[PDB]
Amino acid sequence: NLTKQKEAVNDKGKAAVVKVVESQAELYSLEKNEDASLRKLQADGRITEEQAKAYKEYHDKNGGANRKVND
Repeated sequence: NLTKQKEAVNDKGKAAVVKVVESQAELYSLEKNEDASLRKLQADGRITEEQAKAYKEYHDKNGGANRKVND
């Protein structure tokens, strides 16, 4: 039951950050055409391990499992 109508020129923080990681990765599967994401976007280094690791914690909770954000 949480919605957001506000906007920001650059980013908002853990929301926009995670959101760009998820959305960016989401494509990884789209483009990539396989799966995973984090380790890979990171692999390419788009998102360093600063936010990505944070995301790894967001999804996996640092589980280390693949997919994380994709399909």
